[PDB]
Amino acid sequence: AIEEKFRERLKELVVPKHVMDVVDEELSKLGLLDNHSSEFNVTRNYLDWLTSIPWGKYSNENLDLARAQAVLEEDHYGMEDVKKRILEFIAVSQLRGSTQGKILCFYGPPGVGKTSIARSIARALNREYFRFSVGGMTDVAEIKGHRRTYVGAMPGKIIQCLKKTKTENPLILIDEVDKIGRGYQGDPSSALLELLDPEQNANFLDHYLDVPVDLSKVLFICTANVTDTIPEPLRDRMEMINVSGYVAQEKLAIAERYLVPQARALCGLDESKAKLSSDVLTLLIKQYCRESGVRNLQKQVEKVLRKSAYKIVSGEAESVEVTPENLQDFVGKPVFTVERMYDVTPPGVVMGLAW
Amino acid sequence: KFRERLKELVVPKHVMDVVDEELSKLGLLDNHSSEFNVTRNYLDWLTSIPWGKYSNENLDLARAQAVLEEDHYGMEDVKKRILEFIAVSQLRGSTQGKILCFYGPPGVGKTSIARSIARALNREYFRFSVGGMTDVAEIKGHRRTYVGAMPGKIIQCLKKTKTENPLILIDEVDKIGRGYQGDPSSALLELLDPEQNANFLDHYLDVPVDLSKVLFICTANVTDTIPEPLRDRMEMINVSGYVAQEKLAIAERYLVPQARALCGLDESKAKLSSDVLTLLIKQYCRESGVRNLQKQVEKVLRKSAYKIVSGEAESVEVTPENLQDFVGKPVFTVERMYDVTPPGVVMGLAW
Ligand SMILES: Nc1ncnc2c1ncn2[C@@H]1O[C@H](COP(=O)(O)OP(=O)(O)OP(=O)(O)O)[C@@H](O)[C@H]1O
Ligand SMILES: Nc1ncnc2c1ncn2[C@@H]1O[C@H](COP(=O)(O)OP(=O)(O)OP(=O)(O)O)[C@@H](O)[C@H]1O
Ligand SMILES: [Mg+2]
Ligand SMILES: [Mg+2]
Repeated sequence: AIEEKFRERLKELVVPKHVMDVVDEELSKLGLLDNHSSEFNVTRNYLDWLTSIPWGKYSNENLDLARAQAVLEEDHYGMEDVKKRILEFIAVSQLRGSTQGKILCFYGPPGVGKTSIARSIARALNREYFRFSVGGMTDVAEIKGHRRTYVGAMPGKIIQCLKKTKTENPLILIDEVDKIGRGYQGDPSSALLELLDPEQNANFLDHYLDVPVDLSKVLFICTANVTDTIPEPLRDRMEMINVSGYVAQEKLAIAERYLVPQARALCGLDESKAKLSSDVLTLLIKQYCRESGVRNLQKQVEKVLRKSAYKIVSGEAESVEVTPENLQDFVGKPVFTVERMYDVTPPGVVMGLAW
Repeated sequence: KFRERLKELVVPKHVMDVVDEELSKLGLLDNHSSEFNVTRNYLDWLTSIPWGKYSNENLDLARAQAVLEEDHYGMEDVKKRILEFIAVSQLRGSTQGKILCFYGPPGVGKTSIARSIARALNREYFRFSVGGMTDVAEIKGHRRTYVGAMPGKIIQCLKKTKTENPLILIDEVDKIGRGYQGDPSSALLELLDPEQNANFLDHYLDVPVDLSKVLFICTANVTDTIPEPLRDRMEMINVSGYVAQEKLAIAERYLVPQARALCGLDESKAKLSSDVLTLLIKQYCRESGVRNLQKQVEKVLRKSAYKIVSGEAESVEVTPENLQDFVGKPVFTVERMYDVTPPGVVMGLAW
């Protein structure tokens, strides 16, 4: 009956011994239970969860550094530290025999590609992707699940990740890990401590499955903004990698290669109707965008493009041409104008650098 | 029915009477009954947990010292505590149970020495971390009345180990939930009490279970967040950090070999010498624990492996001059303000 379905689910997987023992016990208990009862469907849902988890299924990982570097460099400009870390991860997974897992943390100012690089890394490694956002959450149940005794019990987001991704090689992104709750309603950072332990992660048990799951071959990537908020044992468990900002040159390269093309794709405009030269981009960056991230530059580019597109749909023009002389018309008054207050230093003044 | 389960045990009187009453109540009932299912599951659990059987724990001081020294390095007060445990278990002709607590900075080996202590004493090992746990159900269980009820973590541990006197390592005993939902600290205060271990009385089984032979170990990062009646029940043992020399011994004996195995390299492909390791520990890994030194070791071997695979080289050599482009900028500077002091300035050292 249903027991045959569960056995046929389990056949392809390579289950460990304790899991197979628990499954045998549960099938033996289900065999002698009347369908009209609620114990029956409690046990049936437990067997559902126990068999829907991929016990040995691993993704077919890409181990070609050429292809990995190509896919890694066709979606984000800089980030040499991150790209090198991923390439070394690949080289190690190849020099050893099998897949492996790590616990990384990307930290840096807002606007750099801390969140957007994870999906690219997943596509590069040909691993499965899953984004779990812990910003402000206080429910430890979202990490460890609830016991079976309760009515609407569920295993927790990590086990649901494994079930929904059908492999034990996912790239789990934990977004805004320094903004987690830590309140009267719960302190999920401690469960996160038990989850992201480089040595005990091999046997992590949530409270729904009383059996431990091997999360050692899972690529965990936490993204934080500041570090002093993360507690000391977490900071110890993770490998902090700094993703700094960008200088004007890198911002210009980003604008030319990704930001402006994507903004054009969104607004519908092409290079004929509205053209942004490299020189007006350099001027825009110099005069308006002096942050580490690129979100402000993205907003300024889309501002220029909306202003252009509004003249097209009405009768103001058929093509808009942006020059370093009429940039104030689009993005407004410049923000950064002059750097020196003294062109010739009098006897008593001296120019020093300051961070 | 299944009294052979008790034949392979030595059960006490009260649980025997409970099993007999429940077997009668099972006999006078019929199948297809909710009460039949409840009582059958109850007898299943009751006769599942072991009742008088112990593991034949090792009691050889030299063998235990060898197996304890093989795994870690220089946790001397912990190893002495375990050896004294064995000496007492020898002078008294029976098994023994204690309640220890290891507290110290992160990465010093508190959670890692427990499995080695279990290997030494030939006891069974259970971890059961409690970080962030909120509900008492995980310690004590639910009554038989509820559908889907089952005993707590301790009774499931007993059933799984199939023996009393296992070793239970309750992690993060200072990070237990004390918020709105539940307060399992009182359950732990009843469980880790040496005068009430002999009758534990979880909620599912109405019988009391003797837990006096279980060797409990609880790891904590700070004792401040442990309530005083609970600190007063544990033997607080401080696991302090390691100095540069102990860190070097750890790196040579454990860290670098394990990283070699995890990265697929050997000594001939990438050579980490004692002097470059000393320099790494001095300029980068200036902490109390070991995880950061392990991270640096993995970093060096990993960049080595990438250089080899990409075809750049076939054998990497990490020298105290070539270390910079492997681990980055040194977190601490070896050069001092004055290698030769002029008049007026004198070198003093502080704390
Ligand atoms: N080097 C880059 N190349 C191309 N696009 C980039 C680059 N850096 C950032 N971006 C783009 O800029 C935006 C950055 O957003 P992202 O979510 O990565 O920032 P974040 O660091 O996660 O911010 P927060 O601090 O809020 O988490 C994304 O749209 C991303 O596509
Ligand atoms: N003396 C030692 N010899 C060998 N390895 C050690 C030693 N001390 C620590 N380690 C290593 O440190 C790693 C992690 O240590 P562990 O996680 O047990 O520390 P911890 O006290 O649990 O930290 P936390 O308090 O943050 O949980 C282990 O893999 C262990 O091998
Ligand atoms: Mg983000
Ligand atoms: Mg620990």
